[PDB]
Amino acid sequence: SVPSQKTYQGSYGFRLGFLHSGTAKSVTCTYSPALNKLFCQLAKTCPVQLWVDSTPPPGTRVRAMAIYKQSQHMTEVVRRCPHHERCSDSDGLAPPQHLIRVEGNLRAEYLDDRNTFRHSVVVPCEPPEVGSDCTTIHYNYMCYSSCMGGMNRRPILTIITLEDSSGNLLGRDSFEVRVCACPGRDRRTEEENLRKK
Ligand SMILES: C=CCOc1cc(C(=O)O)c(O)c(I)c1-n1cccc1
Ligand SMILES: [Zn+2]
Repeated sequence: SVPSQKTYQGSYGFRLGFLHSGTAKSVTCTYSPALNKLFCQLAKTCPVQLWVDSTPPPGTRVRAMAIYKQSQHMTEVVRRCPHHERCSDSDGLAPPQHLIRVEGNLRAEYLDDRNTFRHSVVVPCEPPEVGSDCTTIHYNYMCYSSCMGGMNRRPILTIITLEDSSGNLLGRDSFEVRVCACPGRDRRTEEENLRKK
């Protein structure tokens, strides 16, 4: 099977937001609205904002999962490559096979789905801090898009779902991801390729 990627704001008006980090050579994470695509370096902080129009109930959670973007690969589980799954870079909580980690949240839970074998990471919703209007989750991507025997240059999407306490769907959003050495240059190149076309 294949997880849905349909954008769904749901009853709470759920959607993502991204910072405006620019495309300088030194940037470590940068989001392209024109491409709906995040470009980031390996194992660097990726801030993803969560926005709602109304407060979801206590016990609501936010899950992240990666799938391959191309239809001919969508049934394959996205996982870390044979090198990175063995490199002993564990944070004590994420299984070494998982591509997506949450940084700095001891309540993150990592799921290996017993039926689909897909990986995901889920955290409890927490309201914005005083003086803020949204909540931010910090994700890390633990393989390059190019890693041989893993993503192997195939594009991926990240699907972010807002879920109730039983795991039922409340909202969904998504974005493409490229994990690469020079996200600023790659964002500029791909936005130029989208122009021209
Ligand atoms: C159960 C926890 C309440 O979750 C929120 C409350 C508010 C609020 O304004 O009351 C909000 O703005 C946000 I964004 C969240 N939220 C956190 C992650 C996804 C949504
Ligand atoms: Zn790798």
